[PDB]
Amino acid sequence: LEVRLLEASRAFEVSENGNLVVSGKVYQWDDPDPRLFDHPESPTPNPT
Amino acid sequence: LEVRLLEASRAFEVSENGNLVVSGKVYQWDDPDPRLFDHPESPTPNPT
Repeated sequence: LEVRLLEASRAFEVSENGNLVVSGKVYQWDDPDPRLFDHPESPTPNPT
Repeated sequence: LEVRLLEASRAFEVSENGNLVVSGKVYQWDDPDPRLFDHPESPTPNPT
């Protein structure tokens, strides 16, 4: 698998024998926020 | 200027000092058709 990065466009492609496999945008998280990983309250109480 | 190609996605990218300037798609024209260059029906048939 060969992966090419386009830094300016924040784009990547994963190719296997010159055929597209994955595509998207990958970039660094400048300011991580721990609050993002707080568990959302479940819609079902499930008390029992 | 830096030109990067993504053959699988047929996408190119031009950048200057890391700032994207041009983006788009490019690929070899497999079967050119000379009909594509016949001059189109003129908007004004008889300018006279």
